[PDB]
Amino acid sequence: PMPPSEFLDKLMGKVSGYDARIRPNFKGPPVNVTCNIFINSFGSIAETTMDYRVNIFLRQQWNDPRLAYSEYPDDSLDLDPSMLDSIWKPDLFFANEKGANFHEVTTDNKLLRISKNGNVLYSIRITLVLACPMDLKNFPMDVQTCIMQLESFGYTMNDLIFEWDEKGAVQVADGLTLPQFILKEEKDLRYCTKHYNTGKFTCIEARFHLERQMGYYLIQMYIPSLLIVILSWVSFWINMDAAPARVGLGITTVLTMTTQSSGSRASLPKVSYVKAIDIWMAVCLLFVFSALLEYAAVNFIARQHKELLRFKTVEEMRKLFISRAKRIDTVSRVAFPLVFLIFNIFYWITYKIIRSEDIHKQ
Amino acid sequence: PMPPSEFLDKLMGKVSGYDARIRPNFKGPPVNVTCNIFINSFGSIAETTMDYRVNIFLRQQWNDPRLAYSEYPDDSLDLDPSMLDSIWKPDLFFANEKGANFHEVTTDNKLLRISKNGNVLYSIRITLVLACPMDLKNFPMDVQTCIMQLESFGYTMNDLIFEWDEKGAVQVADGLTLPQFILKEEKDLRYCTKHYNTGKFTCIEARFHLERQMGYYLIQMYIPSLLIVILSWVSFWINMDAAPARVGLGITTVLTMTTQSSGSRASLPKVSYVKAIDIWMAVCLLFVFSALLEYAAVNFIARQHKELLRFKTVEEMRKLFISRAKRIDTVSRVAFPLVFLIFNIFYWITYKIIRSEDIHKQ
Amino acid sequence: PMPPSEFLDKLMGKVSGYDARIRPNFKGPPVNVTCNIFINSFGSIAETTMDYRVNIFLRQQWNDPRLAYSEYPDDSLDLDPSMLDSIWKPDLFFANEKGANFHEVTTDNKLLRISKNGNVLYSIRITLVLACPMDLKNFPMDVQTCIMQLESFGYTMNDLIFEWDEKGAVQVADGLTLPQFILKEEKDLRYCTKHYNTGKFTCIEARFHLERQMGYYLIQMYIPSLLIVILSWVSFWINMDAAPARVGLGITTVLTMTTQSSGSRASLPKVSYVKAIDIWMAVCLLFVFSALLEYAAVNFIARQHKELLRFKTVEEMRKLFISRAKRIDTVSRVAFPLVFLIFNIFYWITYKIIRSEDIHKQ
Amino acid sequence: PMPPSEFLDKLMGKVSGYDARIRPNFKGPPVNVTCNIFINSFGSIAETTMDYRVNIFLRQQWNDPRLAYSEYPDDSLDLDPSMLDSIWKPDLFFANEKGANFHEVTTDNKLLRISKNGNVLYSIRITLVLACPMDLKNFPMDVQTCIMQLESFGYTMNDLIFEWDEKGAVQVADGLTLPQFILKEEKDLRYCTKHYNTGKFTCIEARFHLERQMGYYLIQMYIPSLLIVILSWVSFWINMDAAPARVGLGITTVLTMTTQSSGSRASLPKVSYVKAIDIWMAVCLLFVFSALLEYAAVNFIARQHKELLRFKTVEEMRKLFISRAKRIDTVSRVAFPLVFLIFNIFYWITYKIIRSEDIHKQ
Amino acid sequence: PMPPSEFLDKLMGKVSGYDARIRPNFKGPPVNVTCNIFINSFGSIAETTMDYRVNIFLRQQWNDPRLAYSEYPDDSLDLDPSMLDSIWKPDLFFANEKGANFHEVTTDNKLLRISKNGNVLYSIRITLVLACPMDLKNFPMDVQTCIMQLESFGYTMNDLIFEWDEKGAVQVADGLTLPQFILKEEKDLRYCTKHYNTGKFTCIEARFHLERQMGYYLIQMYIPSLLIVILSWVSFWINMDAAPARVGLGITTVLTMTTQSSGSRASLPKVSYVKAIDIWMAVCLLFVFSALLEYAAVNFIARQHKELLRFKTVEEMRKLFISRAKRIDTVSRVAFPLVFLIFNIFYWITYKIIRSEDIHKQ
Ligand SMILES: *[C@@H]1O[C@H](CO)[C@@H](O[C@@H]2O[C@H](CO)[C@@H](O)[C@H](O)[C@H]2NC(C)=O)[C@H](O)[C@H]1NC(C)=O
Ligand SMILES: *[C@@H]1O[C@H](CO)[C@@H](O[C@@H]2O[C@H](CO)[C@@H](O)[C@H](O)[C@H]2NC(C)=O)[C@H](O)[C@H]1NC(C)=O
Ligand SMILES: *[C@@H]1O[C@H](CO)[C@@H](O[C@@H]2O[C@H](CO)[C@@H](O)[C@H](O)[C@H]2NC(C)=O)[C@H](O)[C@H]1NC(C)=O
Ligand SMILES: *[C@@H]1O[C@H](CO)[C@@H](O[C@@H]2O[C@H](CO)[C@@H](O)[C@H](O)[C@H]2NC(C)=O)[C@H](O)[C@H]1NC(C)=O
Ligand SMILES: *[C@@H]1O[C@H](CO)[C@@H](O[C@@H]2O[C@H](CO)[C@@H](O)[C@H](O)[C@H]2NC(C)=O)[C@H](O)[C@H]1NC(C)=O
Repeated sequence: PMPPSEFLDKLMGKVSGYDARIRPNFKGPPVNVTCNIFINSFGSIAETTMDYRVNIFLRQQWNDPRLAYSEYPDDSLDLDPSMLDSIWKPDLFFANEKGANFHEVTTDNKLLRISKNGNVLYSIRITLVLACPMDLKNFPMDVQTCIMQLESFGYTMNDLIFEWDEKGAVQVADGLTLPQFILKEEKDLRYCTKHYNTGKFTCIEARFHLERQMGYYLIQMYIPSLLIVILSWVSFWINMDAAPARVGLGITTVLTMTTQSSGSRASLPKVSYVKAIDIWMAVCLLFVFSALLEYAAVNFIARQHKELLRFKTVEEMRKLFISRAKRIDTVSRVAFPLVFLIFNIFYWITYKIIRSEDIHKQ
Repeated sequence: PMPPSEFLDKLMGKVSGYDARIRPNFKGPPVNVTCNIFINSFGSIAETTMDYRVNIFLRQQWNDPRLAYSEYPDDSLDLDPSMLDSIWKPDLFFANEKGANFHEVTTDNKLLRISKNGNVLYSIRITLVLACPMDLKNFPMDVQTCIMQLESFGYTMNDLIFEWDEKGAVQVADGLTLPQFILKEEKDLRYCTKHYNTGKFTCIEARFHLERQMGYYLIQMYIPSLLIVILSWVSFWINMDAAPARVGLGITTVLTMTTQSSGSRASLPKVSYVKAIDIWMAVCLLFVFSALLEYAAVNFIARQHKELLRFKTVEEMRKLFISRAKRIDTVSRVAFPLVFLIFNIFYWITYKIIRSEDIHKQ
Repeated sequence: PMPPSEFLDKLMGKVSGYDARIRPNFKGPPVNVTCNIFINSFGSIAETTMDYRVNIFLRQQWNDPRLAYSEYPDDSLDLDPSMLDSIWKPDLFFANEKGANFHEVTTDNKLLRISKNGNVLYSIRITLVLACPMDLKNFPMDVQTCIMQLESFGYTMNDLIFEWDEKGAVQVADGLTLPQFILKEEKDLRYCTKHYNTGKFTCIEARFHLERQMGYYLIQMYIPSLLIVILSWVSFWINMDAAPARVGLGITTVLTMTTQSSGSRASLPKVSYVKAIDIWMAVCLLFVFSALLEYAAVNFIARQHKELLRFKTVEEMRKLFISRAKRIDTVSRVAFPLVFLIFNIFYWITYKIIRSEDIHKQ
Repeated sequence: PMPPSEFLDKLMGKVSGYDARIRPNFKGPPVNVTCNIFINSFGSIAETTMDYRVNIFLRQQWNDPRLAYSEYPDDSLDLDPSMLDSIWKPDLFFANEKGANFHEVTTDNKLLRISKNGNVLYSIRITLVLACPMDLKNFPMDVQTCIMQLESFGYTMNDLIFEWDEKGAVQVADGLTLPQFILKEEKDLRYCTKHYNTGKFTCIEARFHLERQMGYYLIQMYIPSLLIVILSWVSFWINMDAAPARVGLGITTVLTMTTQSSGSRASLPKVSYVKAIDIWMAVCLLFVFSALLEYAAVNFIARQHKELLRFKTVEEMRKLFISRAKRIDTVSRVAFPLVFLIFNIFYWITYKIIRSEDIHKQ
Repeated sequence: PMPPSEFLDKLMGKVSGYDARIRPNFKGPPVNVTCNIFINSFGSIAETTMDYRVNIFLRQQWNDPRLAYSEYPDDSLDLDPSMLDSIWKPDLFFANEKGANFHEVTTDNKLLRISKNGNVLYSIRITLVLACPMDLKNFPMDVQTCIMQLESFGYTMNDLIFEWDEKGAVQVADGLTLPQFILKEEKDLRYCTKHYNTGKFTCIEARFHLERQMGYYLIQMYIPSLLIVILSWVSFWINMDAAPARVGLGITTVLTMTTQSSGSRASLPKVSYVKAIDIWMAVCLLFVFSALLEYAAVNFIARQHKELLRFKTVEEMRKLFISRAKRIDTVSRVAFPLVFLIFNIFYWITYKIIRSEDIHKQ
């Protein structure tokens, strides 16, 4: 029969047994809370500053022994988002966050709900930037583990405990469509206990798995580099007396490999250690290097063959140097695809096992 | 006969039946509102963080049963934009927004208008960044659907309903001139009902259609790549004994295709899956690959023809290998334009149908 | 004989006939104001988000019927920039602005001056980002019109009118030195009347003209492309039997044109429609395309000439095919500079007239 | 014997002859101030938005006729940085600044010190972005003058005067290490008098000199371009009958000059007028253009020599065309280094004098 | 038996001997503090604006002679992070910081703890951007020293002293994974005394060592440039009469060196002085320059050999010019690897000693 605004200001009023900066059931057992996270948006995964940015709906539920009506018909009251300083809220902060802020749309995006027995539901909508460290030892086949973890600030484990929800603790809205990665539905929820000098502190931690697509990285920087290795292998099927043809093919294949590598370096992320891409670019450059050194090793012999033709022993080394040159051009014609196939097997095997392993440790 | 500032402070005064944080006609039917959106500016459509940014004029109109004069000549009162906290405003927020803010020009860009019967008009001017997910499976021919949707924050469907306006709900100022897309005058306005555990929540949603121009993407990265495929086809019209001419044309056409592809990768947007552009760059590289492998398959036969001329059966395989080489150079001279025309037909058909389909589902 | 701070607080005091949120000479004729704009800095003209950023000194002058002394020696009073909320200020906002803010140097950059009769001078210093739409159909020869316009927010034309100053309304400080454009001293000042459902609203609008220099765009991407067209024309002066010389010149000229075009695409602004630069790059690529197709049309005839020399009628088509080839090499030697000169005349004429036209409409 | 906080609030108390918004010795001579600037950090010199950013320690010293103790042992009092609004401070602002802000570390970075006679020392620590216009007509050899100037806001020259300090007015902390320029120890301090309609306003102006290093710009884009001009000059020492050798050297030298120029354009700053770098790139491209046109002028004569050998007068023009060709190849072999050395002398002289001149005007 | 909030407001109450803006044990010995720094995150090391960004946990511990209970069971009290203005805090600021801010997660990230005797523990969590100057004279082998230092603001050394902690003053959380550098566990902690005109000011300074990995910089821009120098050395093993083969190898090796250098310039950081990378790119370009000038010096002699064969003295200079050419091709075949090996030894020695030296000075 009375408006609730004229009642909610008398529970936490001046003449009432309520202090705003005090724990519920003080000098007693610790008051635990139940958390829930609803991600609206996800992305801007940047490797230079090593972070990402989210929009979450953090919802907390805790019990409080006072603030009970037991004589009113309305079972749920709502507190005004201006005077949030009147109620007690548990000190929560994100451990690995860079920057965070509230939302400033036409209403203050806050919500407080007090039930009959004294249960409090507190749901906000915030956006924030979480730091995550990334390792790119195997870049176009990597998986990434991006975690979050939320602490207390000055309250011990015997004073305030955090708890994940039992059913649907972390929910993700449908249709996110990351530009680089693919998020997985693992969502494993763990615990940490911050052991300090003062005492143990509570922690809970969510953990997302991201897998990188290699579709674009296959069509571009892999198929052209493979095709130009096969194009460098064309010089094993051309006769030796056509000297500027095989030289012009060899050096231009090296030029094609360099402009293929250096033309793509602006698109790749920038780190100071080796990746999986530049090992492939190094071996692909070393093959077009070796297909020209094989030609220089052949042409030196055929040139000093012609120098001895200018000078049966005079012409026995003629047919000896011809059979020597053709046996080099045959054993290179057979050997050069085979060691590259052996390297490509050992490459794709040593990368599939390592990426598979990086998923099992979580 | 009295100034309105000395009257408007007595409607929502202390000794008056008004509470600021209470619903109109409380414990009754839900108070619906009528919304209107006027876009001033539109752009900064970024794909990396998957959002865009607007400047809107959000105008709301709702009825309120109290706050009526019925005895004053002025039919329209104006409230001061400083003390907006005195009146009740419906809690509205954008569901898929990243960040939002008001405008801070010489006056506070707010407006409140109270009519005779109690109708309230509330018009603000805000700027904000809406998240939209983009799919670029067919990049230079794509259409994009960019939506917005606006919710309540804590009020149920039986407590607060949203409604689009009947005539001219969403208006767009003239002369916007996006740098990438072209906006269409569809402006289809739909509804959503957020079904949660607590209850149904109201929603209305605007929906814009953007179509990407392919004028620049046709002149650049399509016409040069086609012309250099025709330039690679010149090597089917040159005689076989000119070996370094056709080799120097073939490898330099491959070099031209690689520097055409890798030179343009900084201008394209960055994703990890395949697009429509690099399928064309893959087939265009595979054609200049195959026009050199056809030459290596011809020159191997003409070289072992000359090797048997160094060694009628001795010269029957001479004319056999010549007719074999010329029949390969003829069937490649006829086949290579035809399968490329068949591929270009199947390409433009499989992209026109998919883009047309992406418009019908809206 | 008294300090003015102890007098200025009694004009707009509590017991005085002053209301802060009321119009001067209420229920009467509209109070007009006189505006003045002094630009300190100008630049950051960005095409991606389609805006620019200024630093202005907005100065307003209006009359007010009260607030007159008529008994004090000091003719000019100064109000403190903290308590600006005591006086009435006209609601002004920029219609096409993205974001705006004040200045927060050691003093609040505000100024209020009240004369004897009641004239008020109000001069602030603000910085703000105005949206402007740009059209780049003719990119390196374009002119741009960048306007600003300032409105009222909720006051009708019969309630508040805006007026430009008579002498020196818009002033520009000397030595601005834009990095891209050149500002002109046109400064044409117009009016708008915002016709809405509620009524007519006042507007005044400044309008700046910017002209883009083409000095860098002439030395780079025009002179090299022209010179390599003349370099492709060298292949009309070399004999036909030197086959790998003219082929190696032709394909490398095509390679030079592609690396000239794609090497410059990162420096150009990014739009989705055609510009004036890539039409020149398309015709310059089509010329080095046609100088190689002319060589393939010549070499096909001289090759089947040699094929008939392998096979007077046997040698009548010998001299017929030689006179046919030399007549093609002569008519291409004369035709290829002439149609390019005709195209370059029609190009520079169709661009000079369009740019000249874009200046006259203002 | 009393705490100073209980005394400093009674000098500027309510019942005391102090007004906060009033000039010292009102209706009298103007109160001058003494300024000092200590730069902590310097950099982010950006040419696109034409500004730079500093961190200064602005310190002011002025006299005030009241606020004297003459009966206390402590000669220096300190005011709390929260209630800075109690004291009078002179209105100072930077004329050519884009944006400015205070510092928000654990304490408010403010300082107030009141001596015995009434001298006030006011020292803050602020960071701010000053606009400077840059002219890049001679880019890799330019000097830049970057000034700052600080005004009053509404106080006339007969009301408030600014003054530089006598010894050490502008100090610079050691070890700044700009990434592009080198700062010089000139630090010339001048005056301005802002003549307006209202009256003269005071100004003082600091002025820094920055000199750009050309060490990187010499090793890269100068030495390779010079070396490839000498590489194009190799074609004057090769015999004429080796046609595809000299053609393949000539066009590839042109290709090397284009990929040297266009490969470096992303590193250069972006303006619309000419610089010193692209004049060198234009003349270096015109030399490799002229070394190929000299070859086409030679090969046309030697080809029509061979055409007349196909047709003593028949063979008198044989030796005439041979002596004509060798005299062209000799006079080009001697002329081409000499006019390039004359151009390189006139180039380095016309740039050294202009850069030297740009230092003397300051 | 009483709640601590009703006691903590009476220690620093109005009727109590506490002033907030006064030093503990005033007119006495200086109150020293003990500091501690815990870095959570580290990175965004940018060279253009010459700074980096951290997230620290600054913890201070000082004694205060008042504020003692000596009659309560709870030994540790906690102050509310809203009313931090009631207590005295020492004025601390970072000397070389660009910008700083607090954290605005659901609770104010502050902590105050008052022990029995009067010891105060004050622990905050802040993020801030420290300026550091970098020198890149030896870029891919450099070490960097990045310091921080924290001052007082207006308090003398005889009024406030800073002190590092004895055990674990600066701690670093595990698993940081910088994208460019590698942090070392040196953490040397020094002192500074700011000698000014007013007096000595206290300072303590932390100092981090960062070492740059050269793994990526070895695979890319070093191995390809070395391999193409060995590819340019192939032209010393090809006979002289194959003129367009060795010319086409030489100029294309120069083209490969230029597109290798200019293709990588976008990935390197931008400075105006020389580095270690472009000295290697200059010598690697000068080697492929000299391997073509050696060929022009050989081919000039063999061409004028053929010119004298067109004209025993007539043929004595034939064998003289042949033995002269082969002795040049032999002494270049032996000399060109040796002086490059001597240069590569003097290069790696002069860079290892300088980098080693830059570690010892700290
Ligand atoms: C949750 O909070 C409760 C107190 O509200 C913690 O204390 C438990 O209280 C129950 C009920 O009296 C006892 O049965 C348990 O023995 C108490 N716990 C301990 C450790 O003594 C409780 O620990 C908190 N955590 C959980 C997971 O329930
Ligand atoms: C709009 O608000 C009204 C109440 O102001 C809602 O209730 C309707 O009230 C009318 C008038 O009494 C009745 O005729 C309807 O039956 C009521 N609606 C229902 C669902 O019972 C109304 O629902 C709201 N919405 C619309 C679209 O009118
Ligand atoms: C400027 O404001 C005046 C009122 O202060 C407007 O009204 C004019 O008042 C004058 C003086 O009485 C009359 O002569 C005019 O007829 C009034 N105008 C109209 C339209 O009736 C005036 O309109 C405003 N504008 C201008 C340009 O003066
Ligand atoms: C500095 O301020 C003084 C007043 O405090 C200005 O006035 C001068 O006062 C002295 C002392 O009475 C006279 O000798 C001068 O003649 C006054 N100046 C003038 C222009 O009349 C003074 O002008 C200010 N400036 C300087 C540089 O001293
Ligand atoms: C730390 O603060 C103390 C005062 O609290 C400083 O003064 C010292 O006080 C002790 C105890 O009375 C004396 O033994 C010393 O002689 C005092 N120091 C001096 C310089 O006179 C003390 O200097 C501060 N610093 C350190 C390092 O202790």
